[PDB]
Amino acid sequence: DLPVLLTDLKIQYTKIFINNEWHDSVSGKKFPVFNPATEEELCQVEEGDKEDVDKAVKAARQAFQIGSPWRTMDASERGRLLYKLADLIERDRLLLATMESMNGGKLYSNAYLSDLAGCIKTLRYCAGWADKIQGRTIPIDGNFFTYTRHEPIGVCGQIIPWNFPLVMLIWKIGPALSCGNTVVVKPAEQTPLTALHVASLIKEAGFPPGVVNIVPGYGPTAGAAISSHMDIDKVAFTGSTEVGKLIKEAAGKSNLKRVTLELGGKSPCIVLADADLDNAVEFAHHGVFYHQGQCCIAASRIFVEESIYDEFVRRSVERAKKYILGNPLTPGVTQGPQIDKEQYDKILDLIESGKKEGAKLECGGGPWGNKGYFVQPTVFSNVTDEMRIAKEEIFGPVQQIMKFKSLDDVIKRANNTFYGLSAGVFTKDIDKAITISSALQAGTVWVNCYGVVSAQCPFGGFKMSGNGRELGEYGFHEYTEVKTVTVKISQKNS
Amino acid sequence: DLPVLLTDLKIQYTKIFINNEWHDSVSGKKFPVFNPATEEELCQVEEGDKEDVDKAVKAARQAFQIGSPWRTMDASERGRLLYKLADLIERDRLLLATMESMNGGKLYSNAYLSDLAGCIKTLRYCAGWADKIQGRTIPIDGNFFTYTRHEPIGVCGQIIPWNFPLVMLIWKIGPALSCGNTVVVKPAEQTPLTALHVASLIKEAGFPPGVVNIVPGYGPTAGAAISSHMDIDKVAFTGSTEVGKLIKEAAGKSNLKRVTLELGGKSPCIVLADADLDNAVEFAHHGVFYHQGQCCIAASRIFVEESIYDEFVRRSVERAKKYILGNPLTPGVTQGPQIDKEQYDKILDLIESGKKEGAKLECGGGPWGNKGYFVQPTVFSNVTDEMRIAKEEIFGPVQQIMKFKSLDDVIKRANNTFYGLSAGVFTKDIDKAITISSALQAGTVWVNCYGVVSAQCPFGGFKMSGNGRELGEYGFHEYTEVKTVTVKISQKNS
Amino acid sequence: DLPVLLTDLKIQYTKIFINNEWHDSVSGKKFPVFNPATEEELCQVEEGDKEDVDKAVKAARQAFQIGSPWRTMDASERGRLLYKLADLIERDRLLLATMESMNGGKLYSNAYLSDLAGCIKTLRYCAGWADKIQGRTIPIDGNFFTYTRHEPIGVCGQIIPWNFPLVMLIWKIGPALSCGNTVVVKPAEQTPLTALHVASLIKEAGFPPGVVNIVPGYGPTAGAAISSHMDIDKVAFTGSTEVGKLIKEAAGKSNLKRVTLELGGKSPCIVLADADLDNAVEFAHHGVFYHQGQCCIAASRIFVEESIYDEFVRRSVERAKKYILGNPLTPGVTQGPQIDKEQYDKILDLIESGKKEGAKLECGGGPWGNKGYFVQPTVFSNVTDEMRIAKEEIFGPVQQIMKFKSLDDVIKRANNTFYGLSAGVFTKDIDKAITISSALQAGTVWVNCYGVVSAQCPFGGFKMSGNGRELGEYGFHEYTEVKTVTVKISQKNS
Amino acid sequence: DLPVLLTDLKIQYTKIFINNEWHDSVSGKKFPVFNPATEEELCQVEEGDKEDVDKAVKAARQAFQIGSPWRTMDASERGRLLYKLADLIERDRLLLATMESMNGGKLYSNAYLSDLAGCIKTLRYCAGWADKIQGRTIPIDGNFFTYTRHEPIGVCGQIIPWNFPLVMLIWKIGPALSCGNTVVVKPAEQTPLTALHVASLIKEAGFPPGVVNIVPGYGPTAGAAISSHMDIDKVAFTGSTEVGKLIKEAAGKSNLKRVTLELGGKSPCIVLADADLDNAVEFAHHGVFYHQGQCCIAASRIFVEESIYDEFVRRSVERAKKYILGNPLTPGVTQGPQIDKEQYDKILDLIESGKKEGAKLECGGGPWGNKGYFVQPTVFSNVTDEMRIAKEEIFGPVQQIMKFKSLDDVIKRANNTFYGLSAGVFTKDIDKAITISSALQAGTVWVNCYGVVSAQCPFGGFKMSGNGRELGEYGFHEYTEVKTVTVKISQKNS
Ligand SMILES: NC(=O)C1=CN([C@@H]2O[C@H](COP(=O)(O)OP(=O)(O)OC[C@H]3O[C@@H](n4cnc5c(N)ncnc54)[C@H](O)[C@@H]3O)[C@@H](O)[C@H]2O)C=CC1
Repeated sequence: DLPVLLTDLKIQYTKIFINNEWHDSVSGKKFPVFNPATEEELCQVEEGDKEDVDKAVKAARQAFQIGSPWRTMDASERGRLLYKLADLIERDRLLLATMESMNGGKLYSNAYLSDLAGCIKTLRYCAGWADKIQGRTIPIDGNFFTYTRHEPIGVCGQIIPWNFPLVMLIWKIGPALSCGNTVVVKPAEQTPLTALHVASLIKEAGFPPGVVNIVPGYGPTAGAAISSHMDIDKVAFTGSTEVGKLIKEAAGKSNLKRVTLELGGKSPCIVLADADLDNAVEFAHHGVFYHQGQCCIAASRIFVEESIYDEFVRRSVERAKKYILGNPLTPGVTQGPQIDKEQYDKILDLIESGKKEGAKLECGGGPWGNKGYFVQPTVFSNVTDEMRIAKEEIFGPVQQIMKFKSLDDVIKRANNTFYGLSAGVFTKDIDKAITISSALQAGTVWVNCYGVVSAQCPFGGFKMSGNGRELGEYGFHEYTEVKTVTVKISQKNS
Repeated sequence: DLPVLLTDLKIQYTKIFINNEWHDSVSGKKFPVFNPATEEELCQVEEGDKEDVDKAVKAARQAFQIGSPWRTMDASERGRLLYKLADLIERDRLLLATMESMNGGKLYSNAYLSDLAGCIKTLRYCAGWADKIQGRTIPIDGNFFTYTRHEPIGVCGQIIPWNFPLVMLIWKIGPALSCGNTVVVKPAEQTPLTALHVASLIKEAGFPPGVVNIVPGYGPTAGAAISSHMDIDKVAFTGSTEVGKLIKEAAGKSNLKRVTLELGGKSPCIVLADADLDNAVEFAHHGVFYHQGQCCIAASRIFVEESIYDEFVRRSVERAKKYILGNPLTPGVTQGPQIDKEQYDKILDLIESGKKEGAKLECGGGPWGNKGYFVQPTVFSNVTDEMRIAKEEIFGPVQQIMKFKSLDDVIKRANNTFYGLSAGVFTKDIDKAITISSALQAGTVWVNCYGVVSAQCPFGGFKMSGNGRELGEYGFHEYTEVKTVTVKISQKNS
Repeated sequence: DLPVLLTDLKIQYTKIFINNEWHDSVSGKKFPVFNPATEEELCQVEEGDKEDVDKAVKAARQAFQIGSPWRTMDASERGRLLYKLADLIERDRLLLATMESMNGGKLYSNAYLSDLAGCIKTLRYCAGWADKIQGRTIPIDGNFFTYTRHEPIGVCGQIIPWNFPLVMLIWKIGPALSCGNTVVVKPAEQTPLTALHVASLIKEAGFPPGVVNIVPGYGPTAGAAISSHMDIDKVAFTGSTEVGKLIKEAAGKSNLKRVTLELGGKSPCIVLADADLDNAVEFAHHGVFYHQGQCCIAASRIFVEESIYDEFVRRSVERAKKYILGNPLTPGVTQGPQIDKEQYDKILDLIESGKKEGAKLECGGGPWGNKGYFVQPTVFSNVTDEMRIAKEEIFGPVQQIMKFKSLDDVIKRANNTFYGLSAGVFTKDIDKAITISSALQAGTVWVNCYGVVSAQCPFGGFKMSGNGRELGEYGFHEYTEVKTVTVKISQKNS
Repeated sequence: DLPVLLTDLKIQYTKIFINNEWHDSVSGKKFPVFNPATEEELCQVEEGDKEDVDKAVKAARQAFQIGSPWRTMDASERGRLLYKLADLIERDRLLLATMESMNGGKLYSNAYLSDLAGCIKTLRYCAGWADKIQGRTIPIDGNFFTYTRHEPIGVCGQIIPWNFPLVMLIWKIGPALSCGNTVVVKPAEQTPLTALHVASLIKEAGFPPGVVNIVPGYGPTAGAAISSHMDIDKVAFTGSTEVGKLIKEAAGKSNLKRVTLELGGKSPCIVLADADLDNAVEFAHHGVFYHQGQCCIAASRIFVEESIYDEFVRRSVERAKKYILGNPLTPGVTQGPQIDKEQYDKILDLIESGKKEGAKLECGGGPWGNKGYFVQPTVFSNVTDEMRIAKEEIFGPVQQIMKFKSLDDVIKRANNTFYGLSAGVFTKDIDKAITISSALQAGTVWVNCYGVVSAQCPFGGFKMSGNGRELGEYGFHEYTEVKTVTVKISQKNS
């Protein structure tokens, strides 16, 4: 029972954002934006392509020039702007929470309580680091005085998905701006609206023109323009592994720009006999079914000891049947829609393979409703390692429960995947928890919990689930360029 | 592989060490050094007093002068000397292990396998840090370029006890020399010999004269001279809390020199129901009975759940009766003597109080042998909080086993002490281990183990068990002085 | 031309602050507070003694209990309260700036532009660190999992002077509270008012009761109670070296509490031939004459090359004669009064010694006015090393200008002092600047500037000018206690 | 006058190195290795291709398995092996110095004094970090205990050039092995011999089989196999920018392996009026002409103030004419040959363009000798920005001297390049040095020096001169994978 927007929501910002002003698309074309729940068109946004990006890049490069406000400005002041921006987002919390819920098909409660809270907390965390990005002074051999500067890199192209459009945005700009970089953000073609509102707040907060630029458009057009641009120093991507390979490839052909990928995963869970079953069942459920299972950190594969396998499956099903599919703005709705028809069809396709390959359908396993892209909360059991649903990322409300007996084997089964974004370990024994977590090849390992991401902790992936960390102290290292200054002196003294 | 010294050991270095040369005592007086096992006199060492210290200090200050070899020398090279010294100690491992065992009354096996191994590992660890003590460059407000230098402090007075004369020495000089400090070491009046041999190796390794100086003597004479000296920048102490208060007091009256104390403790152990009893019993036993219980980290108070109290007491006693008291140079002797008659009498005094105050004597509880200061391995049970043996540090082979029922209470009972050097937690549950360890007010908390100190981990104490950390990354911070250099510039750029 | 307080200032908070509520003095006695300019009594504040401290300590200890709001509260939230407090101070900026100016005898412009700005910036800096105080995970030898927690120490007694009552307060509480400590602050007997107003803002900001406690009183009474208290874990002092020695001494006799001193200095300046004389003259002037030269970082001794000695003296005098002594609230007044009659008499005493010992009085050199403790801006030249004015800290508007010829000599002359809080180097040559700054034994060395302190840079002193750093990353290390948790595991893997 | 090898050098190790044993090429084919000075064939080495790499990778992966010696082994012990290896290289210093000089066409004195010294120093530096690669413990929001492990990545493919075959090798394996990675090294097709000898020392030092593997072969064959291999986690490259783009591209198509590039540069020098001309001339000369100008950090473009332009050119020429081209093993020879005919022709081609495009040839400008690939030390003056010799990397003994007048302009001219590996600033003014160095877009900036690389300082490049740092504290961050372990607890306490 949360406060809803008193007025009716009325979209305003639907244009390209360069030098803290609203540009039209160079082509003049505009793409539509729909509510995934109602399939209704909300508005049309300016369709950005290369020409638009080239403008944004030249604005960002100009803003990054030596002697510009952004470079000369105090580190403390950069954080002050980030902290003001957080306050502006907190002010327009109902507006954004509503807009995110409509556009992203995201439960309003989650949108208000998780996403908007996450944006504020993270921005404020990032504000803190601004004037705490310190270099080093090295006691080098010889009569020399050596010191390093953790400078900003420069123009950073930043590509975000549709699953958490706001949170994902702050994860990009927050660290980047804190370190003193200028950014060219390309939001998803599905979910540009939320980001564009923030662009207005960035102007209002008083960020120098060109520091933040936002170019809404399609992936192959605008996104490719960023990945291959010759004056972009870094690219930051979050999306399918398929595209991540094109981003890194296009970065190689262009100007060897720096790369941070945050790709999807088939994140496994291991539930040993000695485990709080309710804890494990609830967190594993939340892990895989959060935001219609449209999380990179989805608890896809859930390995369970034989002794407690049947009991786990029993509880996981009854929990999954207590969902009410409908409009995310509607109070009482506990599950929302998929983003678009592409995911909808993909998820249903993998659900069919689960049946065809002969996994036991415990519940769900089909679409819901005439209107909207709604998928029933599905649960598969007796799943094998060589099934499509136990290999490919689903990115929908589908849970796979699998049994094990040997601890050594299940760890190797869990690690047997090109992905490795996260994992979950559920046990009371310390030795087990520490050793298992050390063995698992995951970027973030949760013990007796799941999906616990915060601003302070660094979040990334092993193998083909990422190419860098995004948060915490270590996340800031990848938005800086380390210059080494070695000065000759007459005599050195320790 | 326990090789014993083929030849009979013959002492050589028994003199004051200043400017890498052997001085006599200014007074001319000499104190004796006995074997605690046989009570035989080994030799007489030069008795250092203030005049001797004043010489050592002026040598150290000279060696620390701006432009001296030690200051100009590369950071890498300081580590190279430390690493060479470790190799020299490894060469003379049998010589030192034998000498330590004779002088310190220390089991030869432990002396060879623990102490000598510890000296080498630590020196080599400290060598590594030499050229990795880096400062910072601050992104300060205004048009300024700020940077910090983690310089050495200067002349560091270093006072060591008798329990681990070698290991304690390396813990002082290793970090100190790595950071580029000069040291004036005062070894214990009981155990100077081991340290003096190392002094020869420090010369052989090619340390500049004056960098390391060693002044063997008595505590109130030489030790007080160090604590109150007007040209000593830092003092590093390890001994009784009684004296620690005099060191800090004398530092206040003199020149506000920096202080790091490493005092004794009444370190408790908490053994919950869900614990590997054999693991707990063995580590708790080792904790309290290691080196005749002459460790600062002795498991004095051992709290046990009611359910497993009697069983724990049963196993702790049978383990304690399997000791063979005798000469520590005999390899199948499993327990050695106390250092001197002072400790011997003190330990017996506290054992009497245990009986008088009405604690149950399970085994031991009396002296052993005609010759040597040997105390029987004693075990008390049904011990209360307001007993002398449950409050005062014994520093002898005496174990106190106590029962609890409430987890919240025993934690407060454990913390209810002015000491707080270490603690021990024995449980299988993670939540318990983490929470209990967080609650306990101890410098080092061991989970399902005890007495596990290494070079990499920082070791110190809460409350009146210490005033600083000595090892690891953090231990080096206390042998450095941070200079801040702020340079005015025309224009700043991030 | 600054905004002045529209209303007339009316004091309100004049009582002891414990558990976020206003207590009376246990004795019932009250000490007066005067305006140093007019010698008028402003009000009377409750006089705190031991009984009052013992209350405050028990409130702080209660607030630091395991499970209390302050301990359980998120690190991010501790910073949020600190950031709110900064906003509250920014709101009541005119109120505090006026109150500080009246009570402290501080130029309103400086009070508003420097002090109040400094309080906000520092609090906001300290807010940032709250959730960025990270421990370590050590790759220790053996099958163990080691990690460290940078916990808060606990109850921290904090003693502040009268020169910058607000700024000095924030330098204490800011880092302390950020790390999660509870504080018992004792403000100066001269300048309690400013601190007490902030106490109201600390309540308003919503800090848990007992976290911050303020006990105004006299030094030997309340201050001694803190220094020797048996339940205070740390003491933080800033004042005379005389008392610093009593603080450390009383800490030794009590409970070996941790100590950070920030004492006075005889901070020297070295001005080489190749220097922007106007830059050097202006900064050296500002250095020694800021806030009536009542700074710990006062440019007492100013060494100048022979070639430019006479020219420097000439310009330093004409600058010093352009001061208008009067009420600091009066517009146009460029210099204010000394804090009390004690300093007034001390400063005049040292001015007499300058004449008696035969230093050339260039200007000033006497008192001013019938009312108020005003000293004329004095300048001495042809000053020698063995003069009282070239040794003892004056803490008044008196400048000593001295000549040199050898660079090596003047460095040794500069270092020839028990003090070493700061220094100043004025040259165009890099080699010179770096080498000289490396040679000087000062906590903060300014190059072609002076008195440039910020929140980001760590500020302390060498030798008898301090016992720790207060700001920056390193300043926070001294408000934390490092717990080491070593967990036994079955098998370790890198 | 250095000690030369007493015996005649006789090659032994000329085979593929997998699991610490000598394999033949799967194909059976062998490529020759020539002395660039004499053009004589030294020997034939086994020609590695994919099949050989696939073997090496599977050996490395096996050695990296959880529970293997390399993973379980103590961090301290990994450094001990690295330190032993350094000692073995120091023992075989004359052997390697001679072999490097013969194979690499490298001045014996430089080979012995620089390269072999560099290998030892760096290995020993890297040994130090082994047990000092610490993670963090985050004070995360919520009741959780978060900690990070800086684990090794895994199998690291490492590709080295021919210019400094030994030093470049240690820069790869040293950090990699210290962090606990297994490596598959591919040495240059020109210079495999030196690396293979070290492989014998790696066995002798007692590194577990499979930890280090070396596969000599051609770039497009073996190198491409590494860059596109599906079980290689990281690739580390050092060579032409041309190939760097293929490495990153092949990494995108394969398994999104991590990438660190260390490409060439057109590193500029800026010499202001106020500069020690002899210092500038000597360092700028050394910078561009070191090892026949076959350094990535070559001082290609040398900008000089108008006032001192002619004088600089005058001194730079007379210095360049004092070179004696011949066999690098011959005493008195001051310049050696280029590596192969490819570089030889390329360098001569660019020298022709210098004449054709109308740059003033001051000296040299043509080949030397009938035998060997010797190029005359060439100097161009009156060089413009749009010349081939002022844009393309030459990688030969050719110096370009250019004039400026505006400081602002020359900085933009210096930064106007896709390269940015290093730079050089020569001035006495501090403000100038700091500001200019801050403005320049170079990975390493030298002030009043050039080519001063050490193990402690991190070395890399901006823009298209690199994709990471290789040395110092920061260099180790790129041979680690950060796992985040978040544990749910009942109650959190700070
Ligand atoms: N760095 C500085 O601020 C310098 C201090 N002074 C001032 O000169 C006066 C000399 O009187 P002192 O009693 O020496 O003051 P002090 O030097 O200790 O003054 C600093 C503050 O410490 C506290 N304090 C004073 N005496 C104390 C004691 N015995 N134990 C614990 N805390 C104590 C009081 O709150 C006082 O305002 C003070 O007003 C002092 O502030 C003189 C020279 C330099």
